[PDB]
Amino acid sequence: MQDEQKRKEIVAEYFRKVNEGDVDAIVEMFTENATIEDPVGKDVREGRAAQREYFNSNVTAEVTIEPGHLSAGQDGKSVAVALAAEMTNILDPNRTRVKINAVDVFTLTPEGKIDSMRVFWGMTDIGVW
Amino acid sequence: MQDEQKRKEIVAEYFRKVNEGDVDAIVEMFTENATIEDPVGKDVREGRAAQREYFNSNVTAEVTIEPGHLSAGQDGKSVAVALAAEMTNILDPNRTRVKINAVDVFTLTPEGKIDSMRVFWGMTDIGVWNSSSV
Repeated sequence: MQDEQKRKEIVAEYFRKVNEGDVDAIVEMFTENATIEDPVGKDVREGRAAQREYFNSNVTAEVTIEPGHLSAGQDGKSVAVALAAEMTNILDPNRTRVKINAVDVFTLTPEGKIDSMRVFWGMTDIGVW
Repeated sequence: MQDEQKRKEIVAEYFRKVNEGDVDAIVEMFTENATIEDPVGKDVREGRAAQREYFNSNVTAEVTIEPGHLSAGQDGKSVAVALAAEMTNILDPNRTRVKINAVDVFTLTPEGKIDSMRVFWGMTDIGVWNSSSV
């Protein structure tokens, strides 16, 4: 959306749906050709198949997100927000929960669909206990 | 810097120097043709010059920054951080401060210098806060 408030509300709803773990509902928030860059500097994920794989991987990892303040850009489409993500590695037989402190930047269409997400987190943004 | 900890330590210094009000020292942390886009979307300063227009008006605005956690990109150069910036309230200079909740994204050089900064904040990211207990 181009209205800041409404734009933020769509991102808030995205995090609610990540938390709910409902892949189909999450994927439908994105445009069909939306790109996801997670982490920033690795391979860009592009289109529906890649989104699906990425969100299945997140729900499988039992991700929970606690978002910080949602900041709007003044470009009619961006939202940027620091978050704490917690998740489990499904290959770890101890299923140990890890925290990642990340920053997400979204851009949205004027109809309110997400068309890019970039996720900043590095090796040194990961914590345990 | 390509090493995440080093890259972060540099941005940590940037905020320290901003809070110190030392325009000389701040401007220097940038490269010659660094772009500062603040706010994102009403772009886009470029150049050693406009970085002094920039840093001088921050000092004039009595800006203080409280950064949160510094996250790194895995692109060998980005740092991204949510912060709270407080400054003078011109509508009520003496009684209140304006607070903006923003996200900064920096990209840095392999030497340690800032090439770009995009500061995300909107009209809905501004609060007014009590400033004195007179």
